[PDB]
Amino acid sequence: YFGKLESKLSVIRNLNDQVLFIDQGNRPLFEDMTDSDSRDNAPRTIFIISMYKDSQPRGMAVTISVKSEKISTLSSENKIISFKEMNPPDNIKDTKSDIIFFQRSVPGHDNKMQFESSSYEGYFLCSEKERDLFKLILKKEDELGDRSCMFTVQNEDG
Repeated sequence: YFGKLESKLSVIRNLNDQVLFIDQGNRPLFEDMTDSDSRDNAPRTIFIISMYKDSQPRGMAVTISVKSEKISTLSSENKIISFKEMNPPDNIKDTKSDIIFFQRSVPGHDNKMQFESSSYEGYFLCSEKERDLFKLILKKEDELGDRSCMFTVQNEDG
């Protein structure tokens, strides 16, 4: 079971220092910081990362949420990325949750972070180039070390 401990406003960057944002179609994408749309994208680059106490410690249990009038929360339900129309909850009774990810440092690189789905073991948040877009996806990572599934997390107050 999980209990919410604290929340922080955060900026998430991929392996190429592109910044995670939510586009108008509610899709999580990565922008170059010289992107001509970076002015309009700015409010949608701020994420609420909530950290949870976990009765079965497996990594740092977090939810990733966005505020746009209402708060929505990243979900790995059905092994795809989506947003649930929910605030991060105070408590979660089960040991796995489609909105809980395990955040862990990369070996030898304490600043680089990976996010594993707590509901689908072996599935990680990753950045993937798809045509001209860079998308946040959920990907089954057999072997770790893929830098495309490594991020840095910057606190808005830090």
